[PDB]
Amino acid sequence: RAKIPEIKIASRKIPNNAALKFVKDMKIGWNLGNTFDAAFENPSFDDELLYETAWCGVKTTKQMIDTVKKAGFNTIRIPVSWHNHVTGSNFTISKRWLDRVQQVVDYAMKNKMYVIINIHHDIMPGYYYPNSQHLQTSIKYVKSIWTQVATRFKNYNDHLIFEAVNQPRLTGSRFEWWLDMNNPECRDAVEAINKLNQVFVDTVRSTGGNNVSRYLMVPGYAAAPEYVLIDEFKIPKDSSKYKNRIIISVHAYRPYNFALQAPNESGSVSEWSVNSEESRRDIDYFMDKLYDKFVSKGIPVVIGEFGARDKNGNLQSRVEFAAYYVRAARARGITCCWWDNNAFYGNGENFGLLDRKTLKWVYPEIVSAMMKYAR
Ligand SMILES: OC[C@H]1O[C@@H](O[C@H]2[C@H](O)[C@@H](O)[C@H](O[C@H]3[C@H](O)[C@@H](O)[C@H](O[C@H]4[C@H](O)[C@@H](O)[C@H](O)O[C@@H]4CO)O[C@@H]3CO)O[C@@H]2CO)[C@H](O)[C@@H](O)[C@@H]1O
Repeated sequence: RAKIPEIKIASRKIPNNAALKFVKDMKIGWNLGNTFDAAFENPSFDDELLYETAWCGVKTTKQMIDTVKKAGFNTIRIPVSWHNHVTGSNFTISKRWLDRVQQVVDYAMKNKMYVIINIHHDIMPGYYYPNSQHLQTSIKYVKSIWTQVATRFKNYNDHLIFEAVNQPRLTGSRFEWWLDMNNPECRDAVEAINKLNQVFVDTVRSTGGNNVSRYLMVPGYAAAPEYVLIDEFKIPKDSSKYKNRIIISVHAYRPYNFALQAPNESGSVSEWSVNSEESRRDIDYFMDKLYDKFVSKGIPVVIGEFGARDKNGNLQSRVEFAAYYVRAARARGITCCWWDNNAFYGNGENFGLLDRKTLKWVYPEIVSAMMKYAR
C-alpha cells in the first residue's frame, strides 16, 4: 500500500565500546503503550489489575510478545504507572500488581528481548514531583519504588534495563513542556531531576546481584533532548565497577506538527516527505546535538519513545517518516522505540501498529520501513 524509500544517510563514527554495542544490539523497540502505564482516579472496577486493560482494552499475552519479536523488534519497553498501586506511608507496591508486571517481563525475557521498565504517569505532588517543595517526598518515592522493583528483578540478566522515570516535569504550568533557564522555578526543577536521578542510581546499585552493573536509563526535564543538552544536566555518579552503564533517555515525536500534534489543531500537518528538508530538519537537529554531546564521546543514548499518529490515512508519509527517523538514529549510533498504544481510530492519539485483539499488524508497511534500517 506504500513504498518504502531508499534512505541515504552516511554513518557517523561510533566509538567501539560495550555500551554502544549494547545499544546497537537492542536494534529497535516496541512500547507496550497505554497498558501498565494507564493511570487515573476513581476506577469503576474493583480489581486493580484491570488498569492493564483500561486504555488498551486487551490483556497482554505471551503470544502477543512473540508476535512483536517475530516482526523484528528486539526491545520491549514496558511503561508502568505505580501510584494507583501503592499503599501506606512508604509506598508499598501491591503484590498482585508487581507479580503481573513480572509475568509480562518474563514473556519478553523468554523471547531473549531487551526489556525497559520505568516509573511512568506518576508525576504529581505526593509521588514523583521535581521541585524543592515536594523534593523530600519525591526522594522517598523514588527510593521506595526502585528498592521494591529492583529487588524483585535483581537476578534478571542485563537484557533488563531500568529507566528512572518517564517525563519528569512540572505539570499544569507554562513550564510543563518548556523551560526558561533564567527563571529560578525552572532551574530548581532541573536540579531536582538531577538529585532524583542520583537517588535512583544509588538505590538500584545498593540492592546487589545484577543490579550492581545493569544498564540504567535517565532522562532530563520532560525527557526532552533539549534538557539533557543543557549544561545543567548531570549524568549521575555510578558506583558500578563496570564503566559507562548510564544511558541517556530522550523522547522525540518530531517534527511535532506532523508526528504528535492532533490533526484537528491548527498547525497540524499530515504530510511528511523524505525529499523535503522541512520534514527532515527537526529529526536531524536533535539527533546531531545528542551525537555531539554523548554518542561521539562514547555515552549511550536511547530514544525510548517516538512515533507518528495516523492523520486520516497518511500511510505513505508515516512510512517515509519511520524509515528516515530510524536510519537517522542508527547512523548516529542511537536506537529507537515506537510508541504503540493499540489505538487506531477515534479522537485519540492513534499510534497503534499491532491490533492486539487479532495479533495482526494494521500497518506492516511502517514496521517494514523501520526494520529496513534498524540493524
Ligand atoms: O484512550 C485511553 C486514554 O488515552 C489517554 O491518552 C494517552 C495517549 O493515548 C497516549 O498515546 C499517551 O502516550 C504518551 C506517553 O505516555 C508519554 O510518555 C509521552 O507523552 C507526550 C505527551 O502526551 C505530549 O503531550 C507531549 O507534548 O509529549 C510527550 C512526549 O514528548 O508520549 C506519548 C504520546 O503522547 O499518553 C496519554 C495519557 O497521558 C487519554 O488522556 C485518556 O483520556 C484516554 O482515556
